[PDB]
Amino acid sequence: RPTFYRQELNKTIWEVPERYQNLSPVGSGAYGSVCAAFDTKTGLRVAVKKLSRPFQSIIHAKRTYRELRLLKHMKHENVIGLLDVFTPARSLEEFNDVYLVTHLMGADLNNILTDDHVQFLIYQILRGLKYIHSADIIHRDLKPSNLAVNEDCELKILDFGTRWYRAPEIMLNMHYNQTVDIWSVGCIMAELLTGRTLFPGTDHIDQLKLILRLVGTPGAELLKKISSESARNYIQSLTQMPKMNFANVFIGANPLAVDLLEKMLVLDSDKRITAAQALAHAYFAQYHDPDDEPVADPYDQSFESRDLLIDEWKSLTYDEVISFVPPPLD
Ligand SMILES: C[S@](=O)c1ccc(-c2nc(-c3ccc(F)cc3)c(-c3ccncc3)[nH]2)cc1
Repeated sequence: RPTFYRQELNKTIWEVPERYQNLSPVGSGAYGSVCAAFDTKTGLRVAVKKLSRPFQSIIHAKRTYRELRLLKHMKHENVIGLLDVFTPARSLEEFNDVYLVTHLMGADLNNILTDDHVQFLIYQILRGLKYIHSADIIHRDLKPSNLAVNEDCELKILDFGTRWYRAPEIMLNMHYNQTVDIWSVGCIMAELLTGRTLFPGTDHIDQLKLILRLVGTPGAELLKKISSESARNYIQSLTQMPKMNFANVFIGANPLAVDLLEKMLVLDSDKRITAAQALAHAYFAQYHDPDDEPVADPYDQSFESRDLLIDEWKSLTYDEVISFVPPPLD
């Protein structure tokens, strides 16, 4: 049990342990706020996030539990990791605030390309996605602002609080699998290669039109898989557009990058390349190492189907804080 100290940070109040110093607001929001800090114990610069109204309601309580559970499970170089989780509370009764700690990251993919850089960045995203997907976890909202990158060009996936990077199947809500994330990677890789948003739709309808112009309208095989009567009708009522040749769209780009893009941006999710399969694509020949692209321990998401009371979620959250085991010093 450490010693905490208070201080007001941009309307937001903070009560962190002594080891953390020089809290400097990196931002704030409805979610709460994130402060840059110096970890006196390790000497490393960290990011400390205070959740706002963690247990204001059952949904909030559950979201709080969900985030903590996810963060505690992630142990991979290309995925945000939990350096520490703490609360000023001395017991469950007083338990009302949650602070999460991780290594400070300098910028995001938005803030920030040569082909070698695209290769290295996409390689790392895919390496992180292989790990996440092996634990039956789907990001569902991959985008540049969710990808942290430091000065070494090292990347970490995070989230897991916009439609420009969303797979078409999950933007209308048929069935979807882990590859919705692969689609997002495709949109991201395209943007890094061209410097422009691949599908900057004004809304979901416009978004879909933009996508179909590139990948072509659904073929007969894909149509046979659309259970939604209305969606099936709409799609079939549209202009029958031919699939463009990506080489003709991404002119001048590495032919291998073009090939990968064509394998990632496929409408039929059943045929979309997976993260593991993508890692072995020739485009990453310079970085791919089958012996160093680990999968994750099994992840128990059964809690997602549970309907509990606010007090019960708060309590489950409290236990997760208490049981937290710090990572080996780096
Ligand atoms: C919903 S809003 O757009 C929003 C923006 C940022 C964050 C946000 N949460 C974190 C953050 C901090 C510690 C953790 F353990 C986990 C996440 C960061 C962070 C991580 C590394 N370096 C600097 C800042 N940014 C949360 C919500």
